[PDB]
Amino acid sequence: GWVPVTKLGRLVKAGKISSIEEIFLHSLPVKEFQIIDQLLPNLKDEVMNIKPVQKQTRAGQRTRFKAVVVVGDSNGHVGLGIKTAKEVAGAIRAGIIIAKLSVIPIRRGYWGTNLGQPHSLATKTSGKCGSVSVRLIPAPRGSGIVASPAVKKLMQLAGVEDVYTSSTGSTRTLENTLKAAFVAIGNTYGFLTPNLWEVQALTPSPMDVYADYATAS
RNA sequence: CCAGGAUGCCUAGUGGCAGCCCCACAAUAUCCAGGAAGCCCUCUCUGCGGCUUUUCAGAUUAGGUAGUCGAAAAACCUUUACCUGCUAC
Repeated sequence: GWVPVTKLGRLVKAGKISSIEEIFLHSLPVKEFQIIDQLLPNLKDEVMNIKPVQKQTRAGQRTRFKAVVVVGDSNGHVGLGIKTAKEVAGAIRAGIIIAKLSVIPIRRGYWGTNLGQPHSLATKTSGKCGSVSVRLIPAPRGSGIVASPAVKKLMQLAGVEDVYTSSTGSTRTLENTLKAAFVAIGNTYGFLTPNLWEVQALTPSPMDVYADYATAS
């Protein structure tokens, strides 16, 4: 049971978009969820927490469940998904889906000197959500994920192997903290370096190129 | 709770089948505006609700606190107010 809406989805189904890298390059929206799955088979989905959450009513209260989910692998991709529904499993599923939709790349750079493969962040990057500022400072090697538990988990999911944090403001608003972390991660690709001064060609997108295969008949 | 005594226009009425034969409408004042039962009240013929109580309890309820109700001897004519009770795959 597949069947896509979204030109992009159709393209993916056809098999002309190879990896999510291309998508990232052409900042293409992924409203459908299955595409991500197709691209990346190694999605580890981990539920961070579930707040019960209550609207107050003329009689009693409306218990729903704000399930927070973090999704990753070890390649340099993460997703953060928040949903609040009444059935818990359903809510969790929704959260997972959201995370998948989000899934966003991470620029993993070098501590200091290249030598081996990169598993820290490139630059000192930070995020913000409400009153949580998660600041991720790049570590040295072997020094680990120095972070709040949730944050650490997120880092692990991403495939950041070593990193320092400085989570400030009310970190115990766990969801908020997670969001902040995600934002910070995103900011990695966005922070210009002297490595990317050099000018790129601007490639044509798959949406432009494979336009006949995309869209309905 | 009470009633009219008389200075008077009253007026021998006007209406509706006046006709005597019933209906309704028309006669200022009134001088008194006065009498009877009840009348602020205090001792009696010396009443039944107080005085404490001690016994308990009915209970009052979701639980409890403080009061209140019921059966036994001594002068005097409310069953309510208020505290304390519950959470994820």
